[PDB]
Amino acid sequence: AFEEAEKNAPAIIFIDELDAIAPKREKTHGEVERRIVSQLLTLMDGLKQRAHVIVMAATNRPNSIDPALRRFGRFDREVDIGIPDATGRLEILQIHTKNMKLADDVDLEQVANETHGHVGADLAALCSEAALQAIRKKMDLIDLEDETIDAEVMNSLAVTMDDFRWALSQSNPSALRETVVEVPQVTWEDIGGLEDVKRELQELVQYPVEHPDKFLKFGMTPSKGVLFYGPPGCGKTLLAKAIANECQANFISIKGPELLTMWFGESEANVREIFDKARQAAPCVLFFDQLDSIAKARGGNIGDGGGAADRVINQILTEMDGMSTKKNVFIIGATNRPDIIDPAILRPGRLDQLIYIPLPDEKSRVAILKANLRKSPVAKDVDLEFLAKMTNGFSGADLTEICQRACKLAIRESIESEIRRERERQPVPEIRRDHFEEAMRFARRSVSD
Amino acid sequence: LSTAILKQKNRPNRLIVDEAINEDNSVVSLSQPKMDELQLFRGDTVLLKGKKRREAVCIVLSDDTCSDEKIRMNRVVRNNLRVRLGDVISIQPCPDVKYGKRIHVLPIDDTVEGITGNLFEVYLKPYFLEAYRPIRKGDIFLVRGGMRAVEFKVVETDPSPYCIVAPDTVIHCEGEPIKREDEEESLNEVGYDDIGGCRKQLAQIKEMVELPLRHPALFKEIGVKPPRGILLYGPPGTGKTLIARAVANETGAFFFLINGPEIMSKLAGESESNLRKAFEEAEKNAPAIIFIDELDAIAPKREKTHGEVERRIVSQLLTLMDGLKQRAHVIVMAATNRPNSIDPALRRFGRFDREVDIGIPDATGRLEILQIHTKNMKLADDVDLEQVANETHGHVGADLAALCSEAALQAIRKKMDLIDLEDETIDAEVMNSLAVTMDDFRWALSQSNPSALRETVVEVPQVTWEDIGGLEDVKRELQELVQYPVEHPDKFLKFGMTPSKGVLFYGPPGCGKTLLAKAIANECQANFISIKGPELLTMWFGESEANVREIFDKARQAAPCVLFFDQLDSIAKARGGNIGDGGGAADRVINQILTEMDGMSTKKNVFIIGATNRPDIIDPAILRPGRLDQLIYIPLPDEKSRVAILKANLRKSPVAKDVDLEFLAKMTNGFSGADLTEICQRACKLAIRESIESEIRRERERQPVPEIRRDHFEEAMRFARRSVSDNDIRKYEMFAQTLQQSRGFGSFRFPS
Amino acid sequence: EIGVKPPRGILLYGPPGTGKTLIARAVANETGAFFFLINGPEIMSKLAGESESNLRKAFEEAEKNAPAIIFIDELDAIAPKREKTHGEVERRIVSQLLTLMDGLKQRAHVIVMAATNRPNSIDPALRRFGRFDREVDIGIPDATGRLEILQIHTKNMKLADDVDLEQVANET
Ligand SMILES: Nc1ncnc2c1ncn2[C@@H]1O[C@H](COP(=O)(O)OP(=O)(O)OP(=O)(O)O)[C@@H](O)[C@H]1O
Ligand SMILES: Nc1ncnc2c1ncn2[C@@H]1O[C@H](COP(=O)(O)OP(=O)(O)OP(=O)(O)O)[C@@H](O)[C@H]1O
Ligand SMILES: Nc1ncnc2c1ncn2[C@@H]1O[C@H](COP(=O)(O)OP(=O)(O)OP(=O)(O)O)[C@@H](O)[C@H]1O
Ligand SMILES: Nc1ncnc2c1ncn2[C@@H]1O[C@H](COP(=O)(O)OP(=O)(O)OP(=O)(O)O)[C@@H](O)[C@H]1O
Ligand SMILES: [Mg+2]
Ligand SMILES: [Mg+2]
Ligand SMILES: [Mg+2]
Ligand SMILES: [Mg+2]
Repeated sequence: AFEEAEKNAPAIIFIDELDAIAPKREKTHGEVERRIVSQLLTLMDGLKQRAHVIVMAATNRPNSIDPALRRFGRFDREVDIGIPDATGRLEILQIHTKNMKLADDVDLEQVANETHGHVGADLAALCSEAALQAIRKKMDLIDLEDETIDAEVMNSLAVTMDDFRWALSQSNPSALRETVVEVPQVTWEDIGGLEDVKRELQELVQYPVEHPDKFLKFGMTPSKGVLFYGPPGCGKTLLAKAIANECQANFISIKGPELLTMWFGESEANVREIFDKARQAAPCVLFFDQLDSIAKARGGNIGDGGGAADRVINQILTEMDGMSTKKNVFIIGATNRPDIIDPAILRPGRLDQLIYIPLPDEKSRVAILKANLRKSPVAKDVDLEFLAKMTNGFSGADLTEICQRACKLAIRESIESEIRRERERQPVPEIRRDHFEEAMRFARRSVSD
Repeated sequence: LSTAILKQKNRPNRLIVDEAINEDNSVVSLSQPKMDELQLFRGDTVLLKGKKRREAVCIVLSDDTCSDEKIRMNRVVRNNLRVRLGDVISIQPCPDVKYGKRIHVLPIDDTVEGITGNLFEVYLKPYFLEAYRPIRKGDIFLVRGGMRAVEFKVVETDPSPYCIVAPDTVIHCEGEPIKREDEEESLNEVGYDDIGGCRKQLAQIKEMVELPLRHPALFKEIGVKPPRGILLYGPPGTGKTLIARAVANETGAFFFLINGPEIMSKLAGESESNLRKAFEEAEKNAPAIIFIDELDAIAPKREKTHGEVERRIVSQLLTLMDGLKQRAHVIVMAATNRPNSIDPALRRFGRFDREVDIGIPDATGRLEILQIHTKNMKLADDVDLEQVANETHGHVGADLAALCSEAALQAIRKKMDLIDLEDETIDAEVMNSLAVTMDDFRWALSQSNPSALRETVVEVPQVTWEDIGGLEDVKRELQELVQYPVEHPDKFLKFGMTPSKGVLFYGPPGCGKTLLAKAIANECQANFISIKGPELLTMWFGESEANVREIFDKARQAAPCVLFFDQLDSIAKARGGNIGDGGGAADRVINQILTEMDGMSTKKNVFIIGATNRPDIIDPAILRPGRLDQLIYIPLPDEKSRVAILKANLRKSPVAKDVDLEFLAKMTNGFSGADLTEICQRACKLAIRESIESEIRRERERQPVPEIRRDHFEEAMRFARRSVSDNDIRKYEMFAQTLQQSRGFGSFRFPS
Repeated sequence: EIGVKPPRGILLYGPPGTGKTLIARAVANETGAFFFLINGPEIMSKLAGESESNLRKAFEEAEKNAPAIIFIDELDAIAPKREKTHGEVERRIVSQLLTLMDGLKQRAHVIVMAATNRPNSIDPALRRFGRFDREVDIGIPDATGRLEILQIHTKNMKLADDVDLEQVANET
């Protein structure tokens, strides 16, 4: 290959999947592959004396390339083809959609603004999905079993803005495809109270991406860490769900102990790759549920057991320091046992902001009771103010289970009435005060003082 | 929209296939109004559409009996078209129909057995003499005569594929007979109809594969490239390979099959060569479909893989699917059980852009699967498939097939008295009498169990709700808990509230918690997974949480499922109090459970039940509503409950009438249920001892106790003791009192 | 006539010594079907792609002669869980077995029998209906069962009159 490159000059050599042919020599366990890596190094050295031949390589994994290949004189210039920003996404959309039969109503700038982490292949996926939806709209008139299509239907073919809206609802970045979970539909008015915390979260998620200019003007680097700590059942995971559904920033939701693996070094590799795929999709929100599972007080693991927990937390602190300020990755940690958390992760620069989710107050309890019953037919005689008054120490989960007990009693009564009517053959339009009274009789406080 | 591709839209041409009273193999009869709509004259040649890329040509006729929406057809044409009665087929005139220059026909191997006369002379020569019968390749027509009627199949038609039989046309029976097994296999080819459930998934598959080949003009007009890659992922037995067979059987494109490990070869660089040859062969035939079965075998993560050959194969696949040279009209499909094991680079838009999730069917889905499976089987009138669909809770479709096979096997078993293994043949009367009945399906349902739960299955001592005494409110509450979200979901939707899905039983030892669990496991209509507390824990790092996650995943797959933790305080304890425990492995397990019961993932229909002797040490976060919503206290029985317990233990045992259970219940105060059972068992033992001594005395004399009496109970009572002391009672009552005082009021009344 | 395909998979599990291989031998000698024996570890080889080839040739030879019975003794050695195993050759041999038992091309008349001491080590996909139709449990014999075993064993040997196999069955 290098000979044929030399014979015909000037020439370009393209090596696709470089990490496939050139892994680390010390990692490789095969003689032939080590010989091949050495051959590549020698051929770069020979290329140095070559006049008109330039080699270009592409790799998904920059790290897997042998560090000697990254040394000066061999692949001297490295170009990082990062994810596009909003203007770049608009340019890609305009280039792709030159041949397509776009309608007049569609404007590409909105579509560019909507997408966050798409890398240019996801945009093509979005365009194809929208075209497929447009074709689906015409499949009532024309059937698949049919052999020919009328020319009028063919002229009817066009992509509207409804199609791009459908595709944007369906779309998802390829990197996040590995780690996606079905999150229940939760909106900001579903959460009762905590208005200050809602506004703070909206600010901290929206300001650095929307207006970095103010932060650079005042010389303040924005805080990229939040810690949620409070009693059980107060709404940390609920706020995470709301941020996932509503906010326009990618969400990576992870349980705590899911990173850990018995093999040596796998847990650190998982931490590195999760932070990596968080960077690739910025602006992204990385939510650590049950943070005390991973970050515990150092030295206990070394004292008893393998001790890999200490190396995991060291790796997490390293990756937290590594990410740049300009990059939009916001890290949220939720915990209901804040005391066992390693103080190193609370040190300034990492999880700077600490938000305490308090046990709800009277107005908070009123808001919670209103929010829970918004979708349920409830009699006007039901007084939520009295329920908030009586439940002084109840948390949000307790109020929810009170309402669920009322609903279950209503269901039971309806089933009894239905069985009575069926038996005589061979009621409850809404939850009343009786159901709430019985549910309150079954109520109990989840969190002690 | 999504299901629009599946709908037939009631096009006028499609007509209901109907039995033809007098039509022959090569003619069809239609109503006069339909022909007037179709402008089809009598005796005209038409082309008939069929399933699985099957077509045949027949002479249209006029029939008065035939309906407007129906077409009267012979069994021969249905066999040619692979269409059952009632299927809709389009009828169109054959264009440029020509007389057959020469036709070659081959009879079936089974029929030619026992035919002394020549097949051509006895059958072919008179039938094809002035027949003027249009035929097509692959058509099998039955010919009468001889000792057995011989089916004849025209393998070759000149001109292909449409021709007219003429007397001057040459007919010959030369050649190997057509194998009966081959014809049966051609009959049993699955299509899109054999797939049950997952209508949206089937629609998406058809949009990916069927639509571009049928109508490339649509995509060219809209100017986009249709998706080229499909990944089918789901738990085993849901039907990914069945969809692959359906696509292979009824598509016009070239189908090339790659099985995962089959690529590997001993020589260096031979696996990459195998992949390249496969893709090159697909590209040679232009519109092609490549199905890579068991993709996770040959596409692991490149970071995780330690072998150079495997990583080189993955990179070869990546460059084949996307590179400098793009595929020219080649569709690539893959089916994997473990979608996450695939390398992330393959899951990009270029290569595997559409991932179609074949999931566990719901009740209507498995009813549809059952109808598809049993349309071929012989069934009686008493069999009701709605019941069988409602009972089978977590079955995926392979399990429903297992249920059908078990019912058929039982039906055959019922006739072992008549049938003989030694005899070489069986009577035809028995064959007529043999049919699957509802009792066979009931027995199969008794045996049946989901394949996912085969590993976590345990024999249960077969308790029933009547064996438990007392605890009536707890019984009714558990029955409501399991039954309401399953049998009455529309009520919850109307009230717009999700059910509570957690219960904790705590109380003194021997009071009836594991007994309630056994009753639920035996009776209720929900799958049961039973977990001993410390069974999940493992010495390896990170493995314990893996076991917890796997068990919760199994519970989610087989929903509605009940998950029972026999000793919850072993696995869920207050965090941070363990000096050793590895590297806080117990705390990590507790965190994993906390995340699984209530986390980001949407709630499914899984009920967690836990039992504990010491509810104080259990982590406070576990007891929060949303995880173990309802705490139920199983107290020491009072007098009425003690009467009920004594009656429930003694219902099978023959006891004398003079025994007064009310007096026993009155005297025994503070006795747990286990204590009363021990009293009954001791009385039984004393009776057995008395019987043994009487028998020994009788045997000695040669060379009693029909029922348990009051003296045995008196001895058993003098041996009796109280198992649970007053300190234990006090501490349980203290936990209950803490909860009651936390309530803030025994009674709550709204103001007037 | 009944309209279903007969079951084509069997798994025999039980503690060591119960008689799984004895049942395999009895079925092999008593049936008019081509019997092929596969031992678990006998399949695997150092070279890449040779163990899968051994499985393919075994199933191909079974396909050529019909009806056939394949007995994979110590299946737990050849088919561990793909989640747990780290080595690639084990995962690929499990996948090859899966695709051979039930794939796009289905075995028409091959019946696969397998004996394993520990059934839970088997890959959960193999325990599915299509692959291993049902699992037969060869358990510890009862008193009457062990008396029958004693009578079968002792018919060949010479036995004096005083021997009482009833009591010998009672004591064990
Ligand atoms: N402020 C609130 N408004 C509405 N619902 C609430 C509120 N607080 C709690 N809930 C209800 O309780 C649950 C929220 O619990 P969540 O998962 O947010 O708690 P958490 O703070 O993460 O606690 P844990 O320590 O138990 O994990 C939901 O079922 C929700 O309906
Ligand atoms: N939707 C369905 N309708 C009818 N039968 C079905 C359906 N899905 C599966 N089956 C039955 O299950 C078997 C096909 O299962 P299949 O081979 O497709 O599973 P799979 O998803 O490939 O599993 P594995 O993970 O083991 O590869 C056949 O017996 C078929 O009758
Ligand atoms: N209410 C009851 N009715 C009938 N039998 C009962 C009752 N309560 C206990 N028993 C008897 O108790 C025995 C089993 O006790 P069980 O398994 O219910 O105890 P447990 O509460 O789970 O205790 P442990 O603390 O030991 O786990 C059986 O013999 C059963 O008959
Ligand atoms: N049911 C039985 N009836 C008669 N003899 C038996 C029976 N079970 C076992 N044996 C005797 O015990 C011997 C050992 O049994 P066998 O080789 O079948 O064990 P196994 O269960 O297959 O063991 P492994 O764990 O090694 O696979 C047999 O050769 C036979 O002599
Ligand atoms: Mg939470
Ligand atoms: Mg499969
Ligand atoms: Mg118990
Ligand atoms: Mg053996």
